[PDB]
Amino acid sequence: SVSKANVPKIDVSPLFGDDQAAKMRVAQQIDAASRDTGFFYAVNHGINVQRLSQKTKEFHMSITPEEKWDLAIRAYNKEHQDQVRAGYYLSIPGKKAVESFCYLNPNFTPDHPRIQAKTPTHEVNVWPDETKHPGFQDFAEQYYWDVFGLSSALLKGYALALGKEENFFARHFKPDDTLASVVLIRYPYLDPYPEAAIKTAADGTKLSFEWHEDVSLITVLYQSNVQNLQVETAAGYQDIEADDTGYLINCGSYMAHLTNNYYKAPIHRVKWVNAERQSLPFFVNLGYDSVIDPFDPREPNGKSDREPLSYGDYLQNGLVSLINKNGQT
Ligand SMILES: CO[C@@H](C)[C@@H](NC(=O)[C@H](CS)NC(=O)CCC[C@H](N)C(=O)O)C(=O)O
Ligand SMILES: [Fe+3]
Repeated sequence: SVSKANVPKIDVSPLFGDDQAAKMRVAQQIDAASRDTGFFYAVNHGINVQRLSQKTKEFHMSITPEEKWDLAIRAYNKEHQDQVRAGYYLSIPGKKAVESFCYLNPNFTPDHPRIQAKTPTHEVNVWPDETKHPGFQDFAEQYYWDVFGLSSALLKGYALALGKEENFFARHFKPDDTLASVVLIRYPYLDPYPEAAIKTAADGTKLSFEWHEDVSLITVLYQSNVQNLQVETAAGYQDIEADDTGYLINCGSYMAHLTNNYYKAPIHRVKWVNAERQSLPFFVNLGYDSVIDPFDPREPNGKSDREPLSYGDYLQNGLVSLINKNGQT
């Protein structure tokens, strides 16, 4: 009834090493995948995803309602005016099923110059009490760095794929200032599952989250082995198979901008599934003042009629618009 999307499995291990020819062969596969459905699985990525899953499960299943208010973002807790991005996003039983915890760069500390300046989109992370969640903060911060590593390698692949030197994106993706986020999303099993938490697409498909493009350079996603994603193709919406051993990778609308839509931000959506599962994105965001000059890999002189857009500008307005379009998560 719905056809399977072409989502290749790409061994990205050469992107960590020094074999330039092998790196170019990976880059070709990323180009291919980016020009086709816009999705691929990164395999041989080196990340312990089963441990991520386990640690995340321990957290979601032990956090209490009291803790969630204490950690809640501003949209749920008016007292937490600084928490626009980082913290807990509550469920609303009977209305909204999904809940999550988002955290930013661990280097956004109280002394960070961007935190001092109160620059939008920079926040100091909030964490649960260590005795209630032993090891969690340390685990999560280390995870950030492990997926940051993977991400840097991927960005070397995308840069090569676009005819650039391998540090073309990665030079703007830096430990000290990246706006990248981790979200630890819980999609619950509910019996009965409230109809109010289920959206219906124009084509009749039951959804948890409507069609959209990502607010990211690239999105680096772990999920449970429960099929849920669809991508819009010329042949209609197609199902993206689950693979809980790989990371699902796609471009966001910043990459679209930079490449003049050579690498499109694929339009996708999340089907409603009544299952207890995890969706753990890392949104690969650059620095607040990062600007890459837009170019066009299909044009002889490489020139584009797109204007430079700073990442911070892109991100703050992106995140607002996505809430407007698709609802407060
Ligand atoms: C596969 O979809 C994934 C990534 C997940 N969806 C999302 O995470 C959605 C749409 S990409 N993203 C968002 O809602 C943006 C969140 C940004 C975050 N609060 C930040 O401050 O950086 C899900 O709904 O399971
Ligand atoms: Fe998305």
